[PDB]
Amino acid sequence: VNQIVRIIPTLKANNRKLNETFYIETLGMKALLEESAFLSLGDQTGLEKLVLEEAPSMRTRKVEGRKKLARLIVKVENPLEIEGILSKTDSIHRLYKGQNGYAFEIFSPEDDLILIHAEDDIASLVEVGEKPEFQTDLASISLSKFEISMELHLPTDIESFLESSEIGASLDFIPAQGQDLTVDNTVTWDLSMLKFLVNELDIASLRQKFESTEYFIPKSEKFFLGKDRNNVELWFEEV
Repeated sequence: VNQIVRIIPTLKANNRKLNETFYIETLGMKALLEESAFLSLGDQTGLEKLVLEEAPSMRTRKVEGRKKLARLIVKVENPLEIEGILSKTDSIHRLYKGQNGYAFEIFSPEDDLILIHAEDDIASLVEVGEKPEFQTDLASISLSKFEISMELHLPTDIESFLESSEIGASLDFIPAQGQDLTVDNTVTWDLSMLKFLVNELDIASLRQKFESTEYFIPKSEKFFLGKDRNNVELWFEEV
């Protein structure tokens, strides 16, 4: 009961079209759902893997220092799809290569650092200095299959409600200092929610877990919304 099937991060986005151009046009993700509050992103499986959420500059500001999101990691299945992407973009931050193929880093419009790679262990990545030219026999940049994981910056004086037992390999905590690492999630453009899709939802265990804190159960009982000690929202529902 409450076994984690998938974790979906929500990143706050300032300019929608900017962020769309980046994740869809540049990176090769698919728009699944186009609501007005948010863009549901995924791949050709049709499954949601990343959510962007719009926050106006009226209400919102840029992180100073380390972000709660240290890095978003996009593990691509076909490595020739990464080379397809690079054949089309002028603006990568850094190029790597490992066992299975090339990999790169690039900053998003909200300065989130994204690693796109194809490795069974991203620790095999070696930085290539001189950029090559990339060819492609592929007819579409679209990423067919990818898996999101992430590195999260966590201060040393707080503990996440998230257990290593639960959060597996999808989530890596890096010790970190910075003013905005525990800021209320309305304050900055950053990681604002993690959604956990689970085998069966148990509201009782979750109530117990977050007893020391604010939580929310809708009248439908279809999910449980808790809040982590760094003020990232933690949403649980069935898959």
